[PDB]
Amino acid sequence: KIRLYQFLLDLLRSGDMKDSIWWVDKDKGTFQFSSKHKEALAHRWGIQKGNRKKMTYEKMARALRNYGKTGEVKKVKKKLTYQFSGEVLGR
DNA sequence: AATAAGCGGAATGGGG
DNA sequence: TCCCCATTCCGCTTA
Ligand code: NA
Repeated sequence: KIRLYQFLLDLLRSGDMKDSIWWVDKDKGTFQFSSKHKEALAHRWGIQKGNRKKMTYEKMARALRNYGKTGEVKKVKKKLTYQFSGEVLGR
């Protein structure tokens, strides 16, 4: 099954949900969610995963925080903004 | 207050 | 057994 960080990277590459997520500085790998349209993206993640409950941005961001220590995604000190690692971007 | 983002400990669930 | 990779729940903090 696809990992959350890969799902997000794939969306940014395809542009399928441009009103929910976008690059801020693509060369640096920083990206940001839409305040008003992030829940539709979270819903999509849960449906793709086949999860029992409806996915919310809160639960998706809880999973995102677990990447902080391994490094695939880190929180940036800007509203709704995160950053992929060089390793993730290179693959 | 209302609204919202951000946090993580802990319990629980996936699929090896 | 016991790690993988989350998901779900809850209470708290910060803006
Ligand atoms: Na967030």
